[PDB]
Amino acid sequence: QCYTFRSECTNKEFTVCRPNPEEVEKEARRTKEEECRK
Repeated sequence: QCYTFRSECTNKEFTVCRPNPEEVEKEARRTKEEECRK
């Protein structure tokens, strides 16, 4: 399951391809937070 999401805090668009949606939900929040924090 590939998942596209763009963080406002960097202006970059991310696409995360993980075999589990269980993995994707982590990769989804952690990226967006790390851009709005770092």
